[PDB]
Amino acid sequence: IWKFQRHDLIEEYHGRPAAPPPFILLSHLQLFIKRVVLKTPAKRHKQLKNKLEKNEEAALLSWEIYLKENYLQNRQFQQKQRPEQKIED
Amino acid sequence: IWKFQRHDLIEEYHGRPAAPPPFILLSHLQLFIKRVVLKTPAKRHKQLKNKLEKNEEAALLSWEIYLKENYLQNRQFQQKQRPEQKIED
Repeated sequence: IWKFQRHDLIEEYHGRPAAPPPFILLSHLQLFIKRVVLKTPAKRHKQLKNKLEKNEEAALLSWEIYLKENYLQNRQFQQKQRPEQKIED
Repeated sequence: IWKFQRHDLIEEYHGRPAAPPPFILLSHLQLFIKRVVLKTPAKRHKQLKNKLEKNEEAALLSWEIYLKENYLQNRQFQQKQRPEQKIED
């Protein structure tokens, strides 16, 4: 639960500028003077959310399918090593 | 034990009128003036004790036998799935 709760602190504290709370009041206005120039919420997406290039995605997804079939042969072998399967055998 | 003890509080507190203990003294006499008119203890049975109509009882007991044979085939199957039966097999 604390492992699950641990992410909720970091999403608050990452996507937030490094100003101290005496200096966080300036950044409260920094996004308002921006909307005297801007008009649409299209500033930035400082989320985790890592988009990938096309030639790297197939450079990862080919690697992961190869690791899936390596895993699936283990559970298929670990099922055969369970002795209650062998009595059924 | 507390699950078993839990019913003994409710049988006391259900079959008893809703008068507060300043007003429970009136209901102490309400059943006595009744026996200046009545003579036999045949007032009411405010117990759990739900009697059923005849066409609803067969509307329940046909449903329960069907659920019994559904249960009995499970334990007969769960006995066969126990591995110590399979070594006897």
